Amino acid sequence: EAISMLTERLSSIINAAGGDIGIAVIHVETGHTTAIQGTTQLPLQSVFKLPLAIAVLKEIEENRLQLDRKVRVTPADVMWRRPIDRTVAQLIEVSIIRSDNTSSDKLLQLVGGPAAVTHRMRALGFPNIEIVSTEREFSRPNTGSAEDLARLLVQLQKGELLQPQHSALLLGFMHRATTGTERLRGSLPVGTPVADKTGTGDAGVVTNDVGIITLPKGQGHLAIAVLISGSKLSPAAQEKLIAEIARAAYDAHVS
Repeated sequence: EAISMLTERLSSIINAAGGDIGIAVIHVETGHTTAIQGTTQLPLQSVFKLPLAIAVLKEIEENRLQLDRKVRVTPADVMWRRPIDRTVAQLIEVSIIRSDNTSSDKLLQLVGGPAAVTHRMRALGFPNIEIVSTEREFSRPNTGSAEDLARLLVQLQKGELLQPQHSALLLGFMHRATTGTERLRGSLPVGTPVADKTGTGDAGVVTNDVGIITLPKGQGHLAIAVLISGSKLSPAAQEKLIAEIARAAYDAHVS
């Protein structure tokens, strides 16, 4: 009866927030899905670096690239004040953890640009994630639906999306995410494992967080995507909306 009424409870949390809000909550093991505007494609900001990382790792899994390939980064590509070498793995690491824009654009460069990332998402079963711009170009947003992003995270958590070492590598990066620790984690009980990737537009124009919540005991995992676009609320109140949405989803699925 909790997973039952989660939708009504979530819709009351975001009431009067304005803007466009997409929510998707999927219990990984059973597939139980709760969504509000779950198929509306909304601006991703740095959340797009998660599809990017999967696109890069699929290049490696399809014998067109390797994890330890050295890549040269220069100040002309703008940590990056000297011409430095970084492995492909190190580029994914900094792109996921610090949302680093120089490394992300080099990774986009490696896989063939935004259209190639979009094609890979389609090939993997996520036709509602549209990558159209680099970070320099956006400096027409990259958009994605909450359900597509949540379903991607389900497959990542299940071991279906990537090889096991790449899945552990990417989730490890997402565990160490340093930019949105008061979003999905903000209202969860102490000791709840969370892997996530955030996205933030300047002055509260976009507040996003997507990730995987580990439930206690053997009650499973939650894939959760919250995309907030153009809300009237303060940045802090938008982050609190994500934290409370995440806690409501947790409570509904836990005993």
